[PDB]
Amino acid sequence: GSLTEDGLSYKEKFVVRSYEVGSNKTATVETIANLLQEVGCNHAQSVGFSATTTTMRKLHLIWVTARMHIEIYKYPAWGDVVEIETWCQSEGRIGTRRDWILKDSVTGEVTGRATSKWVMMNQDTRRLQKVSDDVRDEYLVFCPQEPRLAFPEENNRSLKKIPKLEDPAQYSMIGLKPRRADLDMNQHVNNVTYIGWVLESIPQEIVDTHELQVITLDYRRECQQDDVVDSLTTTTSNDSQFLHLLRLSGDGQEINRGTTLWRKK
Amino acid sequence: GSLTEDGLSYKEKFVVRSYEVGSNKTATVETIANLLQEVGCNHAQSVGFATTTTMRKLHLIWVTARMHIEIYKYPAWGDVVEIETWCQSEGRIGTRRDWILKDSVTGEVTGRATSKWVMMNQDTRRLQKVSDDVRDEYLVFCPQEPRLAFPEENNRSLKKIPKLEDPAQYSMIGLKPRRADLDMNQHVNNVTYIGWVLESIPQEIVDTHELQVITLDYRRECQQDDVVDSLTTTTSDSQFLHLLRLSGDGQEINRGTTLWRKK
Ligand SMILES: Cc1cccc(NC(=O)[C@@H]2CCCN2)n1
Ligand SMILES: Cc1cccc(NC(=O)[C@@H]2CCCN2)n1
Repeated sequence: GSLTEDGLSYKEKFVVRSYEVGSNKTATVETIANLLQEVGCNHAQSVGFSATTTTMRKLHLIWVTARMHIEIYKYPAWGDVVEIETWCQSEGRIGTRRDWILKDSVTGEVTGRATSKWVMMNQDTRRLQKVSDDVRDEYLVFCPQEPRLAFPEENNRSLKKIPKLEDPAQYSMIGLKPRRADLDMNQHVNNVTYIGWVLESIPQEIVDTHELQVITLDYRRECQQDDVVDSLTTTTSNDSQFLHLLRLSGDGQEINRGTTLWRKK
Repeated sequence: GSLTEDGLSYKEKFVVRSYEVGSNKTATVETIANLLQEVGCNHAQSVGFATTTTMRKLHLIWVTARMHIEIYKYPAWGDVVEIETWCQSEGRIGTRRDWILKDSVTGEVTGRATSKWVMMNQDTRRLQKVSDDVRDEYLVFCPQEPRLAFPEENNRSLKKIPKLEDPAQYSMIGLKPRRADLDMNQHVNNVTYIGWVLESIPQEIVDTHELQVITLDYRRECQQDDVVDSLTTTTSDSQFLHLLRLSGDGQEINRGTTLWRKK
């Protein structure tokens, strides 16, 4: 792991582990999501962070994921080396954006890519707020000035509006509770757990015969350690499209909504 | 990762990750358990393999019967941990795999583990003893003299574990494995059972104590569509008796003990 020559992006190589792969002997989307999270943490640390700025720590402010979009072309196999390059960019007063590029270390080809939108939030009240000018100047020195997008395209699927799943759902997984392994160092539910929960309502036959190509997730609320979640899915469509919804088992309070795209093996 | 000079043990270094640590910014016991599992896989791959030639022919696999882990120091986020692992034959009973955990900077032993594996027909799940034809093909990869991570006589790794009596002091019910809890063969990962056992331990004990020892006896395998109940009772430092059983019929899948020290 190290910053590039300009110090405006970070790269890191990972060797895929035995417990990180699924039935096809290739990394699961949750292993990929964990690796993107790890390379992002190492980028923040290499440029002197802990990724709250000095003004953010004084004002009790944190960065929270509002959207996560992951597109995979090839899943690295058990024992393969994957190289991930990551960088951040300012999106004015709306918040920050973090992008990733996944490459096979042997061939050098792009085997995946991801984009995420982060919004500023008061750690205590959970009220979102626009990025002030004092905060923007502290993280602009670590971002490229010209726009560098993992999903540049004229009409990329990373900025598409996601509708709300209508009851009844076609498929469902009820009673999902996070355990201690699902909590981070700050005792909050890890963002990768929501991905695993969304995919729990997808039938095992679809998983066994299709590969996950795209996943877009919109985060609306955070799930607590003592909260129970219901995962809901409906087919919207070789390819297979699904609409997803995560809500609290009790009151039905929405925590997440998303879409997945799968292709035939 | 590489075998040692004699080719009778394997070493590998790991840099502790952000998502691998708990609230005290040190690796969880499940991260340690996953790393031991990974170094064991890499040892088997480096010597030409889990199943052997005459084991695939007879549909036979190795299954964990017991896991015993003792931790002195939990590696912190960003630290390098070196793990050395080796196997040994235990006659016709089965195989044993041992591990030594060391801080890569200080060279100090910060943990150690031992596990007992029994032979089983993959299809019928019947145990049966080890034959001499399989013993000879794995003896060339094991030290001949006994090399034990837990040498001391009358140690915590070979102690009989009793069955938890109802009612349990603490409990966590309705535990279901997800796809992330399944390995490449769609079986529940043995590290998930550790996480499930520790779910019935109260959060106050976790927040004020550190896990020093964990011993687990595996009796039955949990299926993907099975639901588990985790039960705990204080037997005492803090000692606990544990039991994992199926939520329905109450069929025992695991039993164990944990030991915790005040921070
Ligand atoms: C965008 C996003 C992601 C995750 C959590 C949240 N928000 C909250 O947890 C609470 C709900 C009321 C407002 N803030 N927002
Ligand atoms: C020692 C051990 C560990 C894990 C599973 C099993 N055995 C079984 O799954 C079943 C139970 C009775 C027939 N074999 N044994």
